[PDB]
Amino acid sequence: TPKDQEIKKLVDQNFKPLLEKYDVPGMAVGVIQNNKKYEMYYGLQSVQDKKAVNSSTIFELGSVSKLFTATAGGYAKNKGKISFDDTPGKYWKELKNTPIDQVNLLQLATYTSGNLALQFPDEVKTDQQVLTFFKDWKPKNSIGEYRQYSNPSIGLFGKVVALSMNKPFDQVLEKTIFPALGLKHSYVNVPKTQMQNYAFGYNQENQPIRVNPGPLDAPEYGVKSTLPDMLSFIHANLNPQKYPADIQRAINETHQGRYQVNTMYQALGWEEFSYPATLQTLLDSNSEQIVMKPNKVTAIPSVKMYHKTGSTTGFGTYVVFIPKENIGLVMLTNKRIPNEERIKAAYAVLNAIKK
Ligand SMILES: *[B]([O])([O])[C]([C]N1[C]=C(C([O])=O)N=N1)[N]C(=O)[C]SC1=NN=C([N])S1
Repeated sequence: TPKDQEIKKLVDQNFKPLLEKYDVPGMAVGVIQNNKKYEMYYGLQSVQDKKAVNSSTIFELGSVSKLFTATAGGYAKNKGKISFDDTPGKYWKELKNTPIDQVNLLQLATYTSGNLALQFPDEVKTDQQVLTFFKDWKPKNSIGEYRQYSNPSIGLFGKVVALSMNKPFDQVLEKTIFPALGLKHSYVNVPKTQMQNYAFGYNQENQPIRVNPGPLDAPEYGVKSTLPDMLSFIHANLNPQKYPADIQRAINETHQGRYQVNTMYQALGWEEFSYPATLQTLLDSNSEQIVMKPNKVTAIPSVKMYHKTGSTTGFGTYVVFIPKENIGLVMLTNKRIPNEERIKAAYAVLNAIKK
């Protein structure tokens, strides 16, 4: 179809120069419009092995993994396994009647506990250390009033969701969430038969690097996936009514905005904006003030759009979809590039595609 060549030209125009500007080994860019998928692959999945990026290449999603954690939370909530008004001590019994047991699950998933930073303390490694950290936790800012983007906040949320489903979190995604979304090669732990498809990341000095195990790493940033699976995930977010009710209600749960900070609406995992959104509005969601510092939230849009950036030391990820236009884009790179470049390139592509 002529649309195949129209999308290929737009992605070559906006995303391909990023490979030479930032010395990116490999990249996969996908566009889904009107239920049609368009996949563009560039460069090498592995420099040592000289493998081209293809439809089987597995990328580290980074913070985009939080979208699957939120989907799992919306799945357990609509099945009656959890209520977003419950507290973690109801499911993690060792946290019963502790200060952290005063924060509800929605506040953990939306980073409003009032005293949780971007990362765990460096010395928090083992599972006993993670439990000790939450048992010793004490509140600072008023609970539910300040948003500070936090891995441990949503990591505890995913830990609680796994406990309510009576299965480990890796099985929550790989056995229930991933099959319900129709995903074929998305993993929390990549099996040995898929290591040949697991791309290597590359740091600023072009050395190979792969994400390391960390405290609650799976619900925070430890999901790996391919471009076709991520396009299927965007399709599920673009057309939730075409999926069974259990996963349909889970997707709808992640689309409801819970509060707003300036022009950004914080949904479950996703970042929500009023459509049409200016480029600066999407860029402001990446600013140091929003990402690294606490911000007072404001209580609560008809036309909406959503996006989420994700990164590891050697990978960059960006997903975005517009329900009114029935269009979405996925960017996967095996070298971390500035988030503004990911947003700008996807903004120019989605706006130049014919309706
Ligand atoms: B998420 O992407 O927002 C989140 C925060 N983050 C970290 C970085 C980075 O260090 O490049 N960019 N955004 N991502 C993470 O916490 C995972 S970072 C890690 N990379 N390798 C590891 N062993 S941990």
